[PDB]
Amino acid sequence: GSSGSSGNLAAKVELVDIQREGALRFMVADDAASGPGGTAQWQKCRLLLRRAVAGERFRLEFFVPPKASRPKVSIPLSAIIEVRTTMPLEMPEKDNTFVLKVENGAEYILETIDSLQKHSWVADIQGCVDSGPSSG
Repeated sequence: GSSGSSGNLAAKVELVDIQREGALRFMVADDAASGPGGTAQWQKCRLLLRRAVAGERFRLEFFVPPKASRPKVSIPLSAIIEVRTTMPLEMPEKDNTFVLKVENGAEYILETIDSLQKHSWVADIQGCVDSGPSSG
């Protein structure tokens, strides 16, 4: 007698749940024609990468502002289907920027301190999205 079919996943890992956390700017590729336009769409937010519970492996949180008690654009790590590290023609191809393609056809352009932080992040996310098991 049992229910769930999850399995026995026990790891004595001696590491921290939070993979990576930092305060960087984020933006979504869209019309954004909500006015005249000008100021750098770049918005202040805090990126917090932590493992999720109740199934979900991980979940990305975009605290906007980064001082808010709760995340504004809290997206699950499951939504991410592909992370493009390329840049458009209107972008100077910053060394500290990356795109996040979710399952809802939405790209989130983020900008970290330097090419050092950026790359890292791409690893914290990709390392989770992929790591996740095939089923359940």
